[PDB]
Amino acid sequence: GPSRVRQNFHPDSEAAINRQINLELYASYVYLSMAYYFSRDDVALNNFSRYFLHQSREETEHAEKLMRLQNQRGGRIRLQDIKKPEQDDWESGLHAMECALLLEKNVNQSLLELHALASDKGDPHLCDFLETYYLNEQVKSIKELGDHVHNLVKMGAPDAGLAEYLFDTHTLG
Amino acid sequence: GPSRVRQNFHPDSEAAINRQINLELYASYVYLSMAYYFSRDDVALNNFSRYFLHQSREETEHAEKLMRLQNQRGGRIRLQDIKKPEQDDWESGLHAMECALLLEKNVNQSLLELHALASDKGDPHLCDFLETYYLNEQVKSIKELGDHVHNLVKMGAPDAGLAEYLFDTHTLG
Amino acid sequence: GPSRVRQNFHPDSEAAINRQINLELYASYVYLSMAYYFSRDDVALNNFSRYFLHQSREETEHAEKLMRLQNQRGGRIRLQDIKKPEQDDWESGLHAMECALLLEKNVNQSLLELHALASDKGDPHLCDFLETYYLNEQVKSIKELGDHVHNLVKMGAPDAGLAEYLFDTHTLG
Amino acid sequence: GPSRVRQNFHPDSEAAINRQINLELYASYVYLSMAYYFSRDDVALNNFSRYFLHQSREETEHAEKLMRLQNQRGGRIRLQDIKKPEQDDWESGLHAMECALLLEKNVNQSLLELHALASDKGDPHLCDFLETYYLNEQVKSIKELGDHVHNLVKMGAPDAGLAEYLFDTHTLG
Amino acid sequence: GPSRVRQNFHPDSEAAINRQINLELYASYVYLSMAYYFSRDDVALNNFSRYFLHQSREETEHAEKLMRLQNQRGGRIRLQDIKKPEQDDWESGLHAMECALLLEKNVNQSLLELHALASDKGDPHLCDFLETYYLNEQVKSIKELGDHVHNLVKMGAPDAGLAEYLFDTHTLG
Amino acid sequence: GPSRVRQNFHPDSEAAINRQINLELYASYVYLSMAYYFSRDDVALNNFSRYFLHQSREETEHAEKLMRLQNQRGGRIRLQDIKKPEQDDWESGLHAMECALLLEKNVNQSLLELHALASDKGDPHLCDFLETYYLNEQVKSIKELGDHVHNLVKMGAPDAGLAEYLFDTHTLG
Ligand SMILES: [Cl-]
Ligand SMILES: [Cl-]
Ligand SMILES: [Cl-]
Ligand SMILES: [Cl-]
Ligand SMILES: [Cl-]
Ligand SMILES: [Cl-]
Ligand SMILES: [Cl-]
Ligand SMILES: [Cl-]
Ligand SMILES: [Cl-]
Ligand SMILES: [Cl-]
Ligand SMILES: [Cl-]
Ligand SMILES: [Cl-]
Ligand SMILES: [Cl-]
Ligand SMILES: [Cl-]
Ligand SMILES: [Cl-]
Ligand SMILES: [Cl-]
Ligand SMILES: [Cl-]
Ligand SMILES: [Cl-]
Ligand SMILES: [Fe+2]
Ligand SMILES: [Fe+2]
Ligand SMILES: [Fe+2]
Ligand SMILES: [Fe+2]
Ligand SMILES: [Fe+2]
Ligand SMILES: [Fe+2]
Ligand SMILES: [Fe+2]
Ligand SMILES: [Fe+2]
Ligand SMILES: [Fe+2]
Ligand SMILES: [Fe+2]
Ligand SMILES: [Fe+2]
Ligand SMILES: [Fe+2]
Ligand SMILES: [Fe+2]
Ligand SMILES: [Fe+2]
Ligand SMILES: [Fe+2]
Ligand SMILES: [Fe+2]
Ligand SMILES: [Fe+2]
Ligand SMILES: [Fe+2]
Ligand SMILES: [Fe+2]
Ligand SMILES: [Fe+2]
Ligand SMILES: [Fe+2]
Ligand SMILES: [Fe+2]
Ligand SMILES: [Fe+2]
Ligand SMILES: [Fe+2]
Ligand SMILES: [Fe+2]
Ligand SMILES: [Fe+2]
Ligand SMILES: [Fe+2]
Ligand SMILES: [Fe+2]
Ligand SMILES: [Fe+2]
Ligand SMILES: [Fe+2]
Ligand SMILES: [Fe+2]
Ligand SMILES: [Fe+2]
Ligand SMILES: [Fe+2]
Ligand SMILES: [Fe+2]
Ligand SMILES: [Fe+2]
Ligand SMILES: [Fe+2]
Ligand SMILES: [Fe+2]
Ligand SMILES: [Fe+2]
Ligand SMILES: [Fe+2]
Ligand SMILES: [Fe+2]
Ligand SMILES: [Mg+2]
Ligand SMILES: [Mg+2]
Ligand SMILES: [Mg+2]
Ligand SMILES: [Mg+2]
Ligand SMILES: [Mg+2]
Ligand SMILES: [Mg+2]
Ligand SMILES: [Mg+2]
Ligand SMILES: [Mg+2]
Ligand SMILES: [Mg+2]
Ligand SMILES: [Mg+2]
Ligand SMILES: [Mg+2]
Ligand SMILES: [Mg+2]
Repeated sequence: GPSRVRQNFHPDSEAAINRQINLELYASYVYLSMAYYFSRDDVALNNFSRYFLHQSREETEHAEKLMRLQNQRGGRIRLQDIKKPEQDDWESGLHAMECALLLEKNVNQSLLELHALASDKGDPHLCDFLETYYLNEQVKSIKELGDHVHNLVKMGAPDAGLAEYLFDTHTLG
Repeated sequence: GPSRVRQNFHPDSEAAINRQINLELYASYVYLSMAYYFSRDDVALNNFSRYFLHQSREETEHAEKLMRLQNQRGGRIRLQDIKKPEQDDWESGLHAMECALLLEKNVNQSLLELHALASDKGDPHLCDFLETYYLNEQVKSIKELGDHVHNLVKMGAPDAGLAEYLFDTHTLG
Repeated sequence: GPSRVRQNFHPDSEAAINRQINLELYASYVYLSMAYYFSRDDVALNNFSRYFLHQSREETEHAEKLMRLQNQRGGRIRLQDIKKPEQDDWESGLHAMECALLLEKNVNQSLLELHALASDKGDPHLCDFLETYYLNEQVKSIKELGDHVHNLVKMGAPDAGLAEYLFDTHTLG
Repeated sequence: GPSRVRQNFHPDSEAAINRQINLELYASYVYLSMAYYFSRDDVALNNFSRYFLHQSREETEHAEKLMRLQNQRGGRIRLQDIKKPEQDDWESGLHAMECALLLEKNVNQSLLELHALASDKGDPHLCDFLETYYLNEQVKSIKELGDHVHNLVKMGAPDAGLAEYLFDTHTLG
Repeated sequence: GPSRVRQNFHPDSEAAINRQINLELYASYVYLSMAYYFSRDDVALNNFSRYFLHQSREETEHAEKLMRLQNQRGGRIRLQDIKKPEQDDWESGLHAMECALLLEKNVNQSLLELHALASDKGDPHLCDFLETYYLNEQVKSIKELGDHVHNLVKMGAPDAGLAEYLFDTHTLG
Repeated sequence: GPSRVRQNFHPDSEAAINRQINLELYASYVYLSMAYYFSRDDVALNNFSRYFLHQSREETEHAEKLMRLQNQRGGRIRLQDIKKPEQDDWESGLHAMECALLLEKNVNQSLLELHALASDKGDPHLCDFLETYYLNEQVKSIKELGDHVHNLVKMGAPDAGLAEYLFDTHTLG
């Protein structure tokens, strides 16, 4: 007996949404780890910290909107463990930005695969949901991180003593 | 070479704080799961949903304050996987409240063990931190959940058709 | 079957809290008696009256916070008779202040014994409660009464005709 | 040597006023006990709690106005022990309301006896005081408690699971 | 004959409080010296000056609260000479920050010893006072100085010509 | 190599300014000691306390303006120990006022000697500085203390029981 609300919602889509929820919660956790790296006494870049904390909270938002979608369409949320990030020590502001850029591209690829599945299953509601709330958000995020990586590289991060300090106070501040 | 800030901070305390961070993030995840259970089309108790979502966000706050403490004292945050909750289907408003009460008592026991360790290691800063921000918060939470469980039981939840509906709109609304 | 909320709360602590509730209600009654002594036609020191009435209402506050604590921790309030004060006729403003100082020191000693018991029973929540809401309040009260006793003594109370009158209007007014 | 203010004030009236002061303080204590019964984790009817706490504070007001009267007329306040209430466990919202109704009728009977004594002693000031501040207050209180008892009985308290809960939130809230 | 207010206050605690008052006044003097070093014509880092002047005034606050505590508990303040700071010429912004960090750790160690003494003498009021007003303040101060030292080191202070100038205007400004 | 700013500033003036800085810090410490004497439980003259605390803070101001002058003129501040006051127990309000008057006259004599030195060294900037900020301030302070001493003497301090009490509340309040 399916949910009384379910219509045109393929089980494969339901499962792929559960996988995406986990990936968004994972991304939130990565950014939380980065936020607290930058508030270490031996790093102390408070605007890098604030930037990644904000990104962490945005990813939780991305997870919740997918959870809401699952309920709206009559699917059933199935949560899984949230894996720990690949590092606790993120090495530098530049390295954290590079890792965030890679993460965002990986999440983007997942979203594009989800869109292809929704298209294959003739689910225009799901296609529109991804286009409206996810795909452009990802493109903007990737572009912003690319901008930040370029400036940090050009400024001489991480080894040039003034580079991350000045980027912290003038770009992220 | 210890952190330049570290003073009177035992490695066992540092490790126990890392364990507590994981437990608080776990509690956040349990409450997030409960929040979205109550917005299922076949449950649809929107104030139970809002109540647990608020609890979820409070637990993230508890995790972050411990992460901040670790940095302030010169310890190093070590994150671990956040285990999935024990259930996706929380059965009823009463059952969710009972599970939350058990969770809060378990977290409390962990905090009391942490306080005993801090006392044993002569760390009054850590003892005060737990007393100021954690122990009374836990006592208030446990009491509130106890109140809610009692009322739901007396009203005839979960089988009495009006009980969870009326509790949703008059206690949690 | 203990309360569903009870945790780390020793029966000896529960009983000592009941004893403390009675002592706070007793102190409220002593100060109420003093308040109405000072509004006798043959005493007529209206600011001494107001001062002790305020102290009486504060002690009721101290009793209620302990009653709340008992409920929060899952103990059961057990009330006893509130003994009448040792006098109806408090003799003078100076004598009332001296009696209040002795009362406050006695209540303080009780609170210190309660703190020692809570420490012995490894109850940091109860220890913190006493430190946060009781111990400093007592130290401030004892100091204030000491100040008042000194000034009244130096001014020549109770026999110097102007002393209590002027203290009433310039310190307590 | 009587008070310089005393006039037309019989010793029997003075003594009966002292007895009434004790009865009003007793009633305050009964209602304080009831207030904290309703905030137990296994009762948790917060508007019953608030209702009885308010009644407790009103009774203290009734005691103080009699204490003031004693001073105004030149009598001497004589305080006695405040007996503990007959119960700590008040069983149910309905039972507490029934006990409060009985208490109010008993206090009323005492006030009517005091009025009869004042009449016998030709004390119109005391008669007017009781009529102005006590007798109608009692009639209103008894009527209100009667209303509450009737509704709770009709609703099926204490055994009907929704009755006290709904009365708490819709009459007392 | 002890003070009329004194209770549960050991002579060893009284003496240790006098020693702590002197140490706080000493710390105030060190920071005053640093403040005026940075306004020399050949140093001229006005935000380093303002930062240390603020720290100096905070230490006077720490001294006064201990002086107040001594009076509140019935001890007797015993002042001693305030020793001059170890240097008049503080060499650089980085060196001043390093010296301040060492000073704060030394004051912290003193406060931890005072807390251990208060614990040994069963003085929970004094323990709470130190925890409430001193211990967390010290942890925050040490962390802040650690952050500042790290940034100055990374930026290339004191020899890199732009480092202290830019830190002055962007962190301390 | 002198400071790039130094002009018409004799080494003897520089040294005399350092001596004056120490004397102003000493005066601050004397008044701080007096302030806390008057808040003892066995003295308890809160407006004497406030009066001397204000004087203490003014003396710190006098010290800082001389420190600023030293920097402005290109001299080098040389701090010395701040000697403890001659007493901890200041005996009475009258005695404290007499001691403050003597202190102010001594500081005045020092300032007059500094002015004579500045005149001898043809330093009109330093002469003007002392005249503008110090000499009239001292004359006003000495006059005020003289007024206070006279009133306290006439009122019968320290032995007349009402004198210091009434002066506290009507002159210093
Ligand atoms: Cl479907
Ligand atoms: Cl997994
Ligand atoms: Cl489609
Ligand atoms: Cl350590
Ligand atoms: Cl794991
Ligand atoms: Cl400790
Ligand atoms: Cl227990
Ligand atoms: Cl008894
Ligand atoms: Cl403990
Ligand atoms: Cl009469
Ligand atoms: Cl009796
Ligand atoms: Cl009549
Ligand atoms: Cl003692
Ligand atoms: Cl010394
Ligand atoms: Cl202790
Ligand atoms: Cl020169
Ligand atoms: Cl010296
Ligand atoms: Cl000249
Ligand atoms: Fe973003
Ligand atoms: Fe955002
Ligand atoms: Fe995302
Ligand atoms: Fe793993
Ligand atoms: Fe993202
Ligand atoms: Fe984004
Ligand atoms: Fe909560
Ligand atoms: Fe909240
Ligand atoms: Fe928590
Ligand atoms: Fe698992
Ligand atoms: Fe919790
Ligand atoms: Fe403690
Ligand atoms: Fe909570
Ligand atoms: Fe008070
Ligand atoms: Fe108050
Ligand atoms: Fe009290
Ligand atoms: Fe008795
Ligand atoms: Fe008290
Ligand atoms: Fe505390
Ligand atoms: Fe008090
Ligand atoms: Fe009423
Ligand atoms: Fe009312
Ligand atoms: Fe009444
Ligand atoms: Fe009895
Ligand atoms: Fe009544
Ligand atoms: Fe009549
Ligand atoms: Fe009438
Ligand atoms: Fe009433
Ligand atoms: Fe500071
Ligand atoms: Fe500050
Ligand atoms: Fe300090
Ligand atoms: Fe020396
Ligand atoms: Fe400090
Ligand atoms: Fe600080
Ligand atoms: Fe002045
Ligand atoms: Fe001033
Ligand atoms: Fe001066
Ligand atoms: Fe000396
Ligand atoms: Fe002066
Ligand atoms: Fe002055
Ligand atoms: Mg995955
Ligand atoms: Mg931050
Ligand atoms: Mg764990
Ligand atoms: Mg909702
Ligand atoms: Mg007792
Ligand atoms: Mg009055
Ligand atoms: Mg009776
Ligand atoms: Mg309540
Ligand atoms: Mg020392
Ligand atoms: Mg400046
Ligand atoms: Mg000198
Ligand atoms: Mg004061």
